[PDB]
Amino acid sequence: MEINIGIGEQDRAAIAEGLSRLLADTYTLYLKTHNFHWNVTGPMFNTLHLMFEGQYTELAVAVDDIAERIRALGFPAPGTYAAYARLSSIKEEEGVPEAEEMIRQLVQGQEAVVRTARSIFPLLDKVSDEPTADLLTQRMQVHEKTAWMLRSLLA
Amino acid sequence: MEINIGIGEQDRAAIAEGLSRLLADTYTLYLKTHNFHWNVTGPMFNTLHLMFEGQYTELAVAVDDIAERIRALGFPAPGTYAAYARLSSIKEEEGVPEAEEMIRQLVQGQEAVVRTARSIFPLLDKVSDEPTADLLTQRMQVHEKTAWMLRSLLA
Amino acid sequence: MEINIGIGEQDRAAIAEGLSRLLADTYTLYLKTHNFHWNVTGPMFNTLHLMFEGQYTELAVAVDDIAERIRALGFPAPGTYAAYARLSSIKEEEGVPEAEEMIRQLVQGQEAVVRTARSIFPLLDKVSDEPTADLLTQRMQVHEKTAWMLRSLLA
Amino acid sequence: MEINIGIGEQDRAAIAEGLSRLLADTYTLYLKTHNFHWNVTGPMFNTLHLMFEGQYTELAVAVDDIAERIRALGFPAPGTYAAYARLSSIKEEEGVPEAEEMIRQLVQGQEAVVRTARSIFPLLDKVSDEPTADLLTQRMQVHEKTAWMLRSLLA
Amino acid sequence: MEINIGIGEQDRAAIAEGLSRLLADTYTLYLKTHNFHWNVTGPMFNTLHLMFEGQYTELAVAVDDIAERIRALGFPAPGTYAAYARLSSIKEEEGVPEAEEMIRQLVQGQEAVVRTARSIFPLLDKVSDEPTADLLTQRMQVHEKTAWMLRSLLA
Amino acid sequence: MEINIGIGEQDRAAIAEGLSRLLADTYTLYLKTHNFHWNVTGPMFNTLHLMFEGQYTELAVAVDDIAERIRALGFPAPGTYAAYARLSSIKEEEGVPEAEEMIRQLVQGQEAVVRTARSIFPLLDKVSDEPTADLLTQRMQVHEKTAWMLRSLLA
Amino acid sequence: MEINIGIGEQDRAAIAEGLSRLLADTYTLYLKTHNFHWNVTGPMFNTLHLMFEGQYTELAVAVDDIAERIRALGFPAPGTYAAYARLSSIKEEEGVPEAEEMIRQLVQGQEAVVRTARSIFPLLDKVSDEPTADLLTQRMQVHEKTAWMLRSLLA
Amino acid sequence: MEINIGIGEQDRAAIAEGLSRLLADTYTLYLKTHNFHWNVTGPMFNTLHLMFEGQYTELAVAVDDIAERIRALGFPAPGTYAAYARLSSIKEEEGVPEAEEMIRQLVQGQEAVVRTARSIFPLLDKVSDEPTADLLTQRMQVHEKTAWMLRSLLA
Amino acid sequence: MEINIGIGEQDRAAIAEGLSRLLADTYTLYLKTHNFHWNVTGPMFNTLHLMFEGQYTELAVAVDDIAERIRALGFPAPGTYAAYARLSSIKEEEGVPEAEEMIRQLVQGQEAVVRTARSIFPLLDKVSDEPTADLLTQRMQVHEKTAWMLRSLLA
Amino acid sequence: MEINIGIGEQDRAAIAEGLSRLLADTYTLYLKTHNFHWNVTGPMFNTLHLMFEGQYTELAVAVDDIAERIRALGFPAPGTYAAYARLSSIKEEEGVPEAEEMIRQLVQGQEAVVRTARSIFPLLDKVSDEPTADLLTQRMQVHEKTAWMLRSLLA
Amino acid sequence: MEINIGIGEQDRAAIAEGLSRLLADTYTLYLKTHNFHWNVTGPMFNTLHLMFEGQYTELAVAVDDIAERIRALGFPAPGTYAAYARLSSIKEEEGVPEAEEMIRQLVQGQEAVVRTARSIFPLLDKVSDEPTADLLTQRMQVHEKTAWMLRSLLA
Amino acid sequence: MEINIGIGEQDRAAIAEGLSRLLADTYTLYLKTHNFHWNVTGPMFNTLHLMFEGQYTELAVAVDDIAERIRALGFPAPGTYAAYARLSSIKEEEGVPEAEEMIRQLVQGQEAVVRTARSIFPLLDKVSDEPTADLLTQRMQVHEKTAWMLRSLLA
Ligand SMILES: [Fe+2]
Ligand SMILES: [Fe+2]
Ligand SMILES: [Fe+2]
Ligand SMILES: [Fe+2]
Ligand SMILES: [Fe+2]
Ligand SMILES: [Fe+2]
Ligand SMILES: [Fe+2]
Ligand SMILES: [Fe+2]
Ligand SMILES: [Fe+2]
Ligand SMILES: [Fe+2]
Ligand SMILES: [Fe+2]
Ligand SMILES: [Fe+2]
Ligand SMILES: [Fe+2]
Ligand SMILES: [Fe+2]
Ligand SMILES: [Fe+2]
Ligand SMILES: [Fe+2]
Ligand SMILES: [Fe+2]
Ligand SMILES: [Fe+2]
Ligand SMILES: [Fe+2]
Ligand SMILES: [Fe+2]
Ligand SMILES: [Fe+2]
Ligand SMILES: [Fe+2]
Ligand SMILES: [Fe+2]
Ligand SMILES: [Fe+2]
Repeated sequence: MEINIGIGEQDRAAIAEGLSRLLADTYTLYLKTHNFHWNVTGPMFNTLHLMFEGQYTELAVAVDDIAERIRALGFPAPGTYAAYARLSSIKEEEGVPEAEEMIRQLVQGQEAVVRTARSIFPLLDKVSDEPTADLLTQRMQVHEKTAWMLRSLLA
Repeated sequence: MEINIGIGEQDRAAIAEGLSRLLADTYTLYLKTHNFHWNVTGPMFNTLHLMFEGQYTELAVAVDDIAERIRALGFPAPGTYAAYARLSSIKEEEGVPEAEEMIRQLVQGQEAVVRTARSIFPLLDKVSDEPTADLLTQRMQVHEKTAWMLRSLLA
Repeated sequence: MEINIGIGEQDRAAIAEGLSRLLADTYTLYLKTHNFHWNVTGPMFNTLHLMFEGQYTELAVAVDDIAERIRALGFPAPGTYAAYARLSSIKEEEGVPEAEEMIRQLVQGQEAVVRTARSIFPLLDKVSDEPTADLLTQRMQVHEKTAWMLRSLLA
Repeated sequence: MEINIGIGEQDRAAIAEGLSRLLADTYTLYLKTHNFHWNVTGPMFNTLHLMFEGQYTELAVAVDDIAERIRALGFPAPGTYAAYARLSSIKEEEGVPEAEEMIRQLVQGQEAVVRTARSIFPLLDKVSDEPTADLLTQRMQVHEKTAWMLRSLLA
Repeated sequence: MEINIGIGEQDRAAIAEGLSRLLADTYTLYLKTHNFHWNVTGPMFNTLHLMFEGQYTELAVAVDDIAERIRALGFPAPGTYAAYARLSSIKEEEGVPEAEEMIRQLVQGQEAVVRTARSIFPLLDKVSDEPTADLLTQRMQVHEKTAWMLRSLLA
Repeated sequence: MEINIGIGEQDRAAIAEGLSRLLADTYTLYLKTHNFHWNVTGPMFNTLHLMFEGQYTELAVAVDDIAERIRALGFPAPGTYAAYARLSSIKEEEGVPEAEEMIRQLVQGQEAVVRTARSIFPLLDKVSDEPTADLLTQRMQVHEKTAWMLRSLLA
Repeated sequence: MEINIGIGEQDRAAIAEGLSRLLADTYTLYLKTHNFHWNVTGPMFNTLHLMFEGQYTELAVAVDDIAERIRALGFPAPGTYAAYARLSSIKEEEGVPEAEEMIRQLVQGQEAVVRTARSIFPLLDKVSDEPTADLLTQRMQVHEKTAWMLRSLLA
Repeated sequence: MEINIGIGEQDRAAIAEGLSRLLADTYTLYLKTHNFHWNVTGPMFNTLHLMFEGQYTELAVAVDDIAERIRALGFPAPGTYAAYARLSSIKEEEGVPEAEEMIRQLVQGQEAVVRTARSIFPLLDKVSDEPTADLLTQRMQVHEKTAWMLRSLLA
Repeated sequence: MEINIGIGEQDRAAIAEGLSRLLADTYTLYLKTHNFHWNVTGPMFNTLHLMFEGQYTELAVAVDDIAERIRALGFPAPGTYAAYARLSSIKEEEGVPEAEEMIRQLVQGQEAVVRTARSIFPLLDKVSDEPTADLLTQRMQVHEKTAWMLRSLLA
Repeated sequence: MEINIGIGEQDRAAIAEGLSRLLADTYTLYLKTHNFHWNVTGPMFNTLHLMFEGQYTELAVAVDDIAERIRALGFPAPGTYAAYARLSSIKEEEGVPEAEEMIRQLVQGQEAVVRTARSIFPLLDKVSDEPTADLLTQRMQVHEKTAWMLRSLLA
Repeated sequence: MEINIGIGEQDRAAIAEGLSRLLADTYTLYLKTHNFHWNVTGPMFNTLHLMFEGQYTELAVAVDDIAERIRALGFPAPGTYAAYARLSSIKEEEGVPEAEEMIRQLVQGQEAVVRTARSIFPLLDKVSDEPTADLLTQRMQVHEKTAWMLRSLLA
Repeated sequence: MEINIGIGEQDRAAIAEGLSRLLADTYTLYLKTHNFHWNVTGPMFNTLHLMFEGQYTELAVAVDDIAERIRALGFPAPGTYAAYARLSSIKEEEGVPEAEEMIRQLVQGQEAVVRTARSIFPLLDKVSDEPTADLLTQRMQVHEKTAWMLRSLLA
């Protein structure tokens, strides 16, 4: 069926491409958060184990909402290691850093998702894609709150 | 009691008339979805009976939130067959189509409501009615997602 | 597949037409109750806003139960403005009455549905359709209880 | 201790005999629906697996309500394969039919239960046993609704 | 407001008087069951304490339903020691019987309420008050089942 | 089996005597609250119908706690119309007052229970029955708060 | 579609034959337990009515898991009176024994299912079917625990 | 750690200052609503006791959410009597008005919060702080809905 | 309506003034705890953020219980910054202390409420106001427990 | 840091010692009840298995509340076998009594805890430890109620 | 701190390596199932969308459990795209297959995980690691069951 | 009654002897964990207070499951201080260690329970006691997981 929702095929494709970057970033942050949740040690084990669990749990829902916005726009959602490693702007950590370095990396990762989302807005303004604009806003709200919570631990 | 929320009486009346068409479209889609939920038949009965129940259940909430934004703006909310037929841009199915046709009509229904919501955004462009704009957006998200789920069934 | 439930084709169709009128009254009353819920004002707003909410929420379930008794009997359930306006015996209200008058009409509404339900029991005398007799009975109980609670507000 | 509920010993014994048949049909249908729930295959596996799950789950309460009405009437409730195969009128299926045939046998199964319920009302005409009457009524209504939903799959 | 539910004042008043007797019996049984719940002793304390608790909890809702059927019929619901002693046919117990006599007495209690219910049906023959007939049918269901459970303890 | 909880038999029997008055007062107020919940009418019906439901629901628990404290002191708990009419200091209402009068009587009912409770404290202090003293305190808290809400309606 | 789970077809068939016996035994104990739940009488009625309900409720889940392990091994699951009376090794009770004998029959029924499970392990060890061995282990845990609870009543 | 969320320290501090006024208004209205909840009298006591409870409950969540957006922007959140007194624009009531005056003062308090929020948007449009704008918007939607409900009581 | 709960006007008024100080102390501790919840930083952020949230959530309910006991005594509940600044014995904090200092201050705050409540017992014993005495006792228990938990963090 | 809850080191120490006896008694009774829960046999198995489970579950919460009152008083809470064997007045049982002897021992254990509790009120009379006195009273309430339920089984 | 759980360091390392492959396999199947959940289309959309959600939701729990068993054995859990790509034996799917081919791929995926799990048992038997063996068995039970449900759709 | 479950009397007795050591160990660890939950102080108070509560809560269920396996094997379950201090292999701590030492002892406690379980498996393998073997496997899984979480805090 034709898709008649007030955005042309070429603009939908372009929003889908930006959202694909956002998805890869969110999913990469999801796995890293899940990773640090397993692997963190030291006197903050209990608090960071729990904190990270709440974060990756929220991220899993976000991954699903971002992907399904892509589907609503008429495009398949990417979902492989290869696609996400290419599309993602988050630094992957292959070892096991100390707790404070895990915290910093996760702070940076929240800001990376925010940065990716800020890059998509001018496009959304130009085509007046209000639903996608609201989704980006919610993600920034969540990632900027999570950033305050994480960095507060470092003071 | 004087209403002082930063939108003038004339402005609020135009917005209320906009939302009144959204409401009527939403309510008309509600009943059509409820109809098809009762009357669909075929090997897709169980999944369509259920999917349509989820849709009209969500729409019952939406009509109430729309009706009550009208009231917050200071105007009665319409609620009769006569006033919805007048305001509704959706054509009702008086018979019982095949299941594929039901699905096709419900996709068109979602798109009809998205259309009505887009027509109201300029009204707000002047007056700084952020709450109504968010409501229009939330409705576009829901209907654009439901469009995807419905049409995916055709493929 | 043939229907073999101890009721013949001609009878099932007659009972279906009966319930189609009960459906139409229940739904029209549902919409009016939901209407008054939005638009009532005065010192009884909170109590009436809440009472009418409870009422239309119950009626939404009743319409579904009535529609699906129709399908059980082997006939389509009606569900459009035009079909309900034809079949309905409910006094439509297009304006916004004072609170006391909303209560009064809502009382008459309950008694209208009771009346429609009573109009159907003779079709079940010779036929012995106990399920429909129980459905009719339950609606009478609910609508007569609601009539008491509403008219008590006037006294 | 004497049983004094307004029904004579020979009347109760006779209603119990009839409910013993209803129990045996319901239980036989329960087992068969559980059978199909496990063994059905084909593209409708997910919908029928769940649909048959919902039905046998409801029938598990039914068999218990029927048995305990027999105990209320002051007689033992039957509960062995031997007693249920004697009393049952459901055609038992020893193989694994295709999905469409599983559905038809369950449509018949519902109609078989309704038929048994109807054969019991005359016993109650003479004696005024309103509880048992309402039990047959509610069983008739569940099975007739279930039969609508099952046969809607075949069109 | 005129009450217009298909039962005239004179017939409504006769039913109300019948229900007032049923309300008084149910309530006197509620208090007796509550009494025994507190005062029973001996090896069956735990099982009877609990069983009786379940019975009086269900009776507390029944009195409310009966009383409110009387209001629906348009008459006041009795609620004083004086009025219940007058209307009630339950033999009050002023001492503390042994557990087995408590049980036998609560069996008689159940049968007594059934007896009162069985007496009201003729007033309904003439008038066709289907909601009230269903109320009595339910109460007979509950007390007859309860009577099976209670007397089973004595064998 | 002997009771050895730090209170001699005759002191326990005196405490139970007071608690029997408190019980009878609580149950009488329970029934009158239940009565007014059924029978109250006028503009306040919804709010009073509800408020009295919360009150009698609470009192039904209190009745049970008072009765079981009597049991714990080793005495039977009174539970008949005759014992409660004798023990109760609450004047019953055989008619149907206006709503403002219902409120008025229920306010005084709370104070009647507080008065019975206050009379028992000197005995509790004398024999140092801390649990009963705490129970009476809780009832006074509840009844005094309830009086404030009732009488707030009259201003 | 091919089944490739580390167990050859002939070995899976032999596992399915053992589980078909386990299934029939579990379902037979299910019906018997359900029977005794209905029909038991005497001073232990309340405790045995509830204890037997817990058991048959858990057995209903068990028959579903056993059946579906058969399905996962690639064979249809037996589900008729004929198949179960043939595959089952538990003597059914056609009558209504005393409470003490019902308990005894149920202890032995637990041991009967355990005995059938134990006969299957040498096969499971030979072919290394770890999931089925765990399923049998879980059944033995439940049946041996239930045996202890039942026989504890007789002492 | 640096804060890199797309907004420079200077604009963040000014957004923080505007939110501090929003927080002080929200919290002052919270306490006043709590106050009126405790102290309102008259026939509308139940309705407003409950209504004001719902309002201050919601407002307690809102003060948390505003305070934590301030923290996410990198500034401390004010939380003292002195600070909220300096920062709030809401008239404080040192006595106990009549109910109508309580309603009117709370209608104005909604509108004052809405007005403080409208004063903040210019700053956020110039800086594309989408999360804070959504926060301001939700606050407006709630207070404007609350103002409809409250003023509706007066008519 | 007169207040008759066994305590004269003058005594009730002196109790209300004591409870007014208790309320002011509790609300002031409530806001300071909320303040610290928002603004604490350092490696204990997560544990203190959560701990302080549990504390202020509990104090919100205590605020409401203290104020409503004032009302039950027949006096209006104070609730404004002016009243609480006048009545409160708690040292307020206008900056953002280090985590260890926040803890120590919250310990002090617990002890200040205890101190205020201890100051009120002499009056309660002379007049036998048992409910208010139980209230103070519950507050002292809660605050002395919270003090153990807070001060345990310092060790 | 320092403890300023108005009791004074020497008295807190005396009260802690008494609560240490209470804790030891409560915990010894917890284990004994748990022991009888596992080991009881005979016709009362189900009822006492469940009843003893209800009791030890409640005691688990009580040992925690008693221990933490000791901590609130500024002293460590004992918790080893050696300590509890020293502080405890409860008669340890090394075998498996008959059911009736199990009940009798548990009655005696409730009374042992009551007796220990009563020995502590004098340490409090001088000192004004309202929270500890309330804890003793709640424990006495629970154990005296449990004593009634237990000994009711013997009568 | 030393790990003393009855398994030497070298064997723990080797078990951790096998579980790492299981983890990578499980997580790759997680993402693919999640991918097909977003991207599947056609008449089975609703059923497969739901079915795949159930599966990936379960797999998300399994990835956590497998990783935390690796942590209990004393070794870091892998969690990056590069590490899973290296360890995983699952075939990635970079496009959007037809629904029948999605099904067949997920069937194969279940079998691949089962195959990885079977490869680990030999090591588990040399060293008696019961918990890890039980983990492998549970995973095999889940995936073999899922395999049946999936391939049942193809038939 | 004869216990017939495939294990002879001397073997069951030897299993019960091993499970009695396990139980004693589990119970002792339960009390020590509860002890440290009360008495731990320092900046980790909040996180260990909570962590230890989770552990001791789970150990109370384990205590119950191990004891009831002993009962199901036909032997009494030990439950006294004297028997547990004799059967148990865990060092009792009679003081209040520093937090890190509490963690250390709790790690060793988990490993002590594992060690006791390891000593029992050879017997279970010899006689093929599958249920007890699964119970020990679960206990090893829980304690090895807990050992990881505790020692992760030390690092
Ligand atoms: Fe975890
Ligand atoms: Fe999804
Ligand atoms: Fe439905
Ligand atoms: Fe609404
Ligand atoms: Fe609303
Ligand atoms: Fe429906
Ligand atoms: Fe299933
Ligand atoms: Fe049952
Ligand atoms: Fe009780
Ligand atoms: Fe009611
Ligand atoms: Fe009601
Ligand atoms: Fe009770
Ligand atoms: Fe039952
Ligand atoms: Fe199943
Ligand atoms: Fe309140
Ligand atoms: Fe917060
Ligand atoms: Fe937070
Ligand atoms: Fe309140
Ligand atoms: Fe148990
Ligand atoms: Fe605790
Ligand atoms: Fe979805
Ligand atoms: Fe985890
Ligand atoms: Fe605690
Ligand atoms: Fe247990």
